Amino acid sequence: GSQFLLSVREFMQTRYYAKKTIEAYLHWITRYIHFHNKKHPSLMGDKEVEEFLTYLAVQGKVATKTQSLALNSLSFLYKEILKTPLSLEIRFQRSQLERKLPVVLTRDEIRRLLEIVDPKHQLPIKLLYGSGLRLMECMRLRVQDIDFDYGAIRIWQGKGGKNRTVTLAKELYPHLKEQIALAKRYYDRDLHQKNYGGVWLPTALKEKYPNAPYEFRWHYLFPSFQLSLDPESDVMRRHHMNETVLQKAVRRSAQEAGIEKTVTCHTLRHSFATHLLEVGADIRTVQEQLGHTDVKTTQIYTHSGVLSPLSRL
Amino acid sequence: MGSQFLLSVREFMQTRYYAKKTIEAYLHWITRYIHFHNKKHPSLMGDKEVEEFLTYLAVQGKVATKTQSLALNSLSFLYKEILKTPLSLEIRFQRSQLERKLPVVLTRDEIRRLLEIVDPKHQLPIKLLYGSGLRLMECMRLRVQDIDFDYGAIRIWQGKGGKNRTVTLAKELYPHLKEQIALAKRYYDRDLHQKNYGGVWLPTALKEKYPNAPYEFRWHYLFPSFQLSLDPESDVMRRHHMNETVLQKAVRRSAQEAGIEKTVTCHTLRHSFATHLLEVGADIRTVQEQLGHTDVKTTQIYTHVLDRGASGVLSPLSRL
Amino acid sequence: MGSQFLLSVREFMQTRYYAKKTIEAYLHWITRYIHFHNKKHPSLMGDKEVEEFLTYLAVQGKVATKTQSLALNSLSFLYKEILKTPLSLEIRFQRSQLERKLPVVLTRDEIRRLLEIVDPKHQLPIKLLYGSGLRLMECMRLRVQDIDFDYGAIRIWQGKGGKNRTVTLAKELYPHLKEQIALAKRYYDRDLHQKNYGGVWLPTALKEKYPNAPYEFRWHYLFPSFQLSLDPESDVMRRHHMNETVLQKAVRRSAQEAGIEKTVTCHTLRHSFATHLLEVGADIRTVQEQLGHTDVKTTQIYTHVLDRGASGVLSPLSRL
Amino acid sequence: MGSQFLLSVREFMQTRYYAKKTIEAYLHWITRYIHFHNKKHPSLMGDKEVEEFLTYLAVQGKVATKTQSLALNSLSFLYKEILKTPLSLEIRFQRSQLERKLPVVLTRDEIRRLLEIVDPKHQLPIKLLYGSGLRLMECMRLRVQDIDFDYGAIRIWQGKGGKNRTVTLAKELYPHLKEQIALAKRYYDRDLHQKNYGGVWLPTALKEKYPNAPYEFRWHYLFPSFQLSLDPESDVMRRHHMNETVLQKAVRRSAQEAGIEKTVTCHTLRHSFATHLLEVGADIRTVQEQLGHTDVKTTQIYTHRGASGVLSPLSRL
DNA sequence: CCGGTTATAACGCCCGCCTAAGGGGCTGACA
DNA sequence: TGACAGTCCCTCTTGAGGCGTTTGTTATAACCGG
DNA sequence: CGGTTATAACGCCCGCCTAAGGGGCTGAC
DNA sequence: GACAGTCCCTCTTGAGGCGTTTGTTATAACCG
Repeated sequence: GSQFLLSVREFMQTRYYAKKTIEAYLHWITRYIHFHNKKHPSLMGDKEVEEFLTYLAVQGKVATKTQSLALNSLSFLYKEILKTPLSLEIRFQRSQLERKLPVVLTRDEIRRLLEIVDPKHQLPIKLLYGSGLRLMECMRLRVQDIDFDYGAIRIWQGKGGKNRTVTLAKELYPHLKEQIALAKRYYDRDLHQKNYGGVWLPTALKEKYPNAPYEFRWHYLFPSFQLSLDPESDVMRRHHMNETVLQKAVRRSAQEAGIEKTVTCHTLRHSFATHLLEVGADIRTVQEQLGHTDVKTTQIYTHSGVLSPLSRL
Repeated sequence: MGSQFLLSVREFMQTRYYAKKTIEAYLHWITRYIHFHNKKHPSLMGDKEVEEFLTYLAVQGKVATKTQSLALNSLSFLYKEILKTPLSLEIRFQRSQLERKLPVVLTRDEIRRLLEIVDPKHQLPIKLLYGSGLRLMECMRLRVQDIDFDYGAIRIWQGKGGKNRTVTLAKELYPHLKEQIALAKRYYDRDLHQKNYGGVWLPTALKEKYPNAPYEFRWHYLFPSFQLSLDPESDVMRRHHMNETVLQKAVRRSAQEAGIEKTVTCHTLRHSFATHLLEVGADIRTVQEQLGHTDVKTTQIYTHVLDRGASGVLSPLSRL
Repeated sequence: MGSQFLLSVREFMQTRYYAKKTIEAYLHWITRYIHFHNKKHPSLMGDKEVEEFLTYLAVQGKVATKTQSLALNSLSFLYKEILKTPLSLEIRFQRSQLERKLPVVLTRDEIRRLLEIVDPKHQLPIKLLYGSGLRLMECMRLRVQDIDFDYGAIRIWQGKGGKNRTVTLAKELYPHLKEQIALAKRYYDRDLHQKNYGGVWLPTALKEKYPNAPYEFRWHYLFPSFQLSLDPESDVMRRHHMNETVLQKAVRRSAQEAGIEKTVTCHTLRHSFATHLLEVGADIRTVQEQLGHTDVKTTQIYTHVLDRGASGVLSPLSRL
Repeated sequence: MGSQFLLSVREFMQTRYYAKKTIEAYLHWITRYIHFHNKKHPSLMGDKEVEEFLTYLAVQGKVATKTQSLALNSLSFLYKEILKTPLSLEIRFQRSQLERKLPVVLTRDEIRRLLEIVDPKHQLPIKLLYGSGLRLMECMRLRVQDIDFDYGAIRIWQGKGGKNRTVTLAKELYPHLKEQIALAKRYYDRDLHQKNYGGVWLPTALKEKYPNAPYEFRWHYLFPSFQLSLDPESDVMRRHHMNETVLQKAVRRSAQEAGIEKTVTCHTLRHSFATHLLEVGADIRTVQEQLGHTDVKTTQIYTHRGASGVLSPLSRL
């Protein structure tokens, strides 16, 4: 029943799996049992699995990566939940759709992209390229996260609960300060509200620093024009800018300039890494800016002039 | 006003000489554990109940993986030591808790600005946090004997085994230090004779090493409390160092009045000590030595904002 | 003559397209395994016998942990694939076979001195080992199509999946290369018509990708053998590259006559390529690219003798 | 057959490729453990009998804390790897008291004077122990091809724990080295023409892979002995390398024939190498690499008054 | 044109198998 | 008569080395009824 | 003095404690 | 009424270390 899926969700939350990971796994576990007439996975195994996966490939045109997530979700279910791991030989129809090469803009392309973009989104997207931030990393920024004493930005808890310090483009200082000032206004106004629970804080932080939620420094850098009503603990707070809006903002502006390469937020991040490299920065330097734990990962972001030693003999 | 059980645990621990902060910590998760199962006795519960509690903290409780981990540390003790019936849970952890906070340092100006507001008799220990990078409790647990005027340094004793470290000491603080060692003897003299006074607190290994040590000024705290207190692990009166919470509150409000916008705590002063030493050209191994880092990687974090920021990596946006 | 069993295994493998050197290797440890149990059938033996053999190698046999490990790799195959009855041994290893050899490079003078003695028709491939740092078999398996005169480089295809790498090419070798591609077509023409010739060997994935490829000069080896040979995985005649053992013997004796005292092998030439690039100031990531290293740590070994030796670390004896 | 059980333990370990010295160490403690009790089988024993032997080592044994530790591990090995029945982690026993004396470290002038009253017969070897921080056996096992004159360096093959490394060399020794090599060349040229000369000894099964290697000069030891030996395995004679023990006392005597009241031995020359490099400003990781430590944290235990010279940041405010 | 479930891309970094070497010899048909 | 090449051989090693990755976790990009 | 013991030294992840940073109450001056 | 407090807490950790006789592998020190 729907009580088994809830127990799986609880298991994962205790083991502190990422939220997105839980949704991903659940979704594939869900439409797995859904595939079969909702028959309990405990009464199934390798056989039923190597069918769902093949069902995803064929008559599903699922992407090779998509199939992979599913494979892992299922494997998780059978190893961690029902302590009875699948076999490593499960043969199934592997997808065919080959992932298109990572799109990477060019100086002038980006230069023109940052043009036809309304000021309402100029700063955010400039941070995505100027400091190679991820979409949500940029959207979750907080006033205290911007360091003017050193040209840098503190990215707290990025993908996989890792903190990092990234570079900032000095030229944005005036823009940033203005943006902060803009956020200060909403703060000064929202402070005097019948039901303002201040800014949302990471896991049980409001309990440790009950005052933090009402301190400006903890407030989002890019807040929304209105206010929201937080379901948990019926209170209102000023949530941050909408991701989706920024996502299409960059998509449209990308069209309103030419560039027929299908450019999105993460492609601006790729450009950041690519451009730093083309200027001579060291790979490990780029690695640290992106937050990769190992250079070998960054090397998959680098896809002559050497005179043969024989010639110097 | 608390349960007879909690009181028995607190005493069990005080006998094994567990740290004060450990007792407070473990107890807190134990009572929270108990009051979650409606005062049911913990000896009647086991893994099942512990996991239900941990899950509780994790999901609606929204606690952090590390705090849930401490909770499990408490309950594990409660069952391994007290109640000789160890747990058998599987810490199928996921997220790694080696991830330190991103240091936030104050500009030399913000520090000057801070010290201007920190009222007297509060700034000697505060100037030591920044001047010697001491950690809050290393400062509070300093002993007269620890200040070295000959070589201008302070000796910090961390952990047992006689492990120590010698940090730098600002000489423009000697007269202030002398006034303190004096104020210290001013209490030591009026206390040496009270037949309550059991002498200054001292680590078991030391107290037995130099049985007379607890009564010699040399071993007395540099920043003594305004009054005598009762040592919970021996039930005798002795003079404890000033309450650390005092400085924590002090620093926080002083910065608030000083008009500093970024959060300022004792740690902050220590971070600033490290960063400023680096900015002047000190070698990381040196700064590593000054702090107590046994691994340079730890010390290296203070390096990032420097050469991992604008001054070290030029933003691609700064070009085209 | 050898056993009918060994012959069956050799064929089992040749069908799964296992590498030639793999077959020779696995077979060698299998026959040695068999002849150790007095030629008893391996299907009648199991873990017990395998472990007794491994122990034999280890102990009086005095073999190296890695070679004993390959032996276990062979037997594991012999039981997992052929004889569907997998082993169940515990590789309770102990040495850590990640420990690469300490590279030994030749001075630019010793290399000049070497090339002087290496007779003609032997030095084009040898000059490629040093001139482009190629690995012996990457050199022997080069194809006409792989030499790029426009950009002065060579394309090396390692592993399947279409994985490759582009190395530098000494331009003072163009005319020599042209003579070779010619000599290659001189064989390609006289062979294209023999109704034996099945074309040049080609990776399964490729051969099926471009079914005509085996017959176009483009895909033919740059250093063809003096005569046609029979492909064991398809039983057809084709022209293979020159036998690598030829160069191995060549280099070895040429250095001997050249009066070079240190051991010289093909690897040696590759090591020298790397070191010399570094000495001239090339960046390790670059040299890493030139070789096929996926991890700089590998490339870094060539750095040690440089800045980890006298020129980088001054011996304390050199002072007092 | 008790001596057979010990032989099976030795075989177990050799297959799992434990170091030779490790096998001897473990065996020796396993041996005098069962020896402790009337030679009774360890399979019929456990925590109880163990926490007695160890206590027996401490008390009425005055065994060094480290010595006790090795024993504890040897025993634990026996009960975990051999008789798959691991001891408990609570085994309480009398811990030793003898505190290891601080690592002795000479000084520039001390070493300077030490290298003086040493006969030329041992001047080069000991100079390598300090000049390149080599370990005793590392220096004694050197081979002609191991010295790199093109770059000031020495290739130390398979040092402690099967690890290879490249260490620095003192250029000034080039002439001495070449002379020493020339000296070894003479013995080689003479020994080559011998009725039963199996050439130089090679590492594990190397002579089978390179049957000619044993007769190549480059593979011959740098510091050979004046005579020849008769290798038990494969009845043949070869020129083994200089005697360790002789060098060990050589450095001990010369240490006395100077002054130096600190009890100086070979590894103390190595400590000096690390210490001196550090005192000159070399980076710790640099020293780490020269010694062969896999982690700096180990080398940091080689960096233990004066003036820190660190001006307090408060003073610069 | 929009929010919400999807679908995919991206980060994650060890080691189990397989594949290169380096040697000494050994046959042939060949200048 | 010999130096050389062999899809050579070998019951010869590995002081030999490297490719490969859809059984892991966690983001952003994209699809598609009101 | 050499064959045996004794014992330095390399090894380097993470379990279990301990230290913080915060509001707030309160009892001796 | 400020204010320090072996304060209090059924606060938490955007918190951080110490510690290390239950591993291996060398060299140094014993004694007949």
